[PDB]
Amino acid sequence: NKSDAAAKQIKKLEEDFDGRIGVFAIDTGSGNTFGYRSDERFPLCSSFKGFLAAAVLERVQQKKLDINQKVKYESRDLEYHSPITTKYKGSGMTLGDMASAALQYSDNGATNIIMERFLGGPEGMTKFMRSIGDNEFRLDRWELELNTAIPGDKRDTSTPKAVANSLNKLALGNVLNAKVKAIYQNWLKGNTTGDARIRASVPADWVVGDKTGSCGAYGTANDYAVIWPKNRAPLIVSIYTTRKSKDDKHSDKTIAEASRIAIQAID
Ligand SMILES: *[B@@]1([O])OC2=C(C([O])=O)[C]=[C][C]=C2[C][C]1[N]C(=O)[C][C]1[C][C][C]([N][C][C][N])[C][C]1
Repeated sequence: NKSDAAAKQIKKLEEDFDGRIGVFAIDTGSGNTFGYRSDERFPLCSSFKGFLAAAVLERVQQKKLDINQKVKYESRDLEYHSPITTKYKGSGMTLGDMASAALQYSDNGATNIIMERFLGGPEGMTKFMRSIGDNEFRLDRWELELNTAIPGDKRDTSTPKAVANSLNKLALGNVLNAKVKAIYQNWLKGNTTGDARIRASVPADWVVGDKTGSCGAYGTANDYAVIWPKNRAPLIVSIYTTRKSKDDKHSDKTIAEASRIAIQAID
């Protein structure tokens, strides 16, 4: 009835904003979990970029790639929302810097370049996720078409549970070795776009790594995080939202509140 009470709370919250909220949370110290609509499908939006970064680091680890190799794209027509890659179009970027821009700034050019050259496209991204035991994740399209968030569309979706389980494996588990993992954790911690989402649901002095998504259609937006409370094992939180009408705007406050409720549920 802790879990029952939190379910009712998320249900009211999703009704209050005429939308749908999916949650999965884990306390890695007790093993307690909480889920609401945790097996239902929600658009990934840019949230997959967090996993794209992990896939890059795994290639470096397999010695298929060098973290400091220069990636040049001087002639490319860069995607909308390429703030970092545009700045370095002239000089190029290291792969590592390009991967962390994709994560930390949600950079679309970084994303597509990496998928084109190193990861084997949406199909390759999906393969990477299957390789770590994630059978829900699917990436079907490239940026920016993957953000359409059409009601009923299963392209470019996962479930709140699969996302949480995967971030657990990547950030805290053993897919990456201890050196490579440390880099990945530092990339998540440095994320710039999540101040009003999961980070807003915990104390400022806790350490948080996260990746957001904002589709910009159908009120669809999300966030996942690893949270290190002071003197406590880490928490994993995965929050996904959609809303009913195309023109609806996402709700950062709803995401933060759902995180608060999920965190209470496992405590
Ligand atoms: B994406 O899903 O992630 C992303 C975020 C985020 O992660 O929350 C912020 C800014 C851009 C992006 C890129 C990806 N999304 C898009 O390309 C569409 C997005 C949605 C509408 C816009 N909102 C900014 C002010 N309204 C920005 C583009």
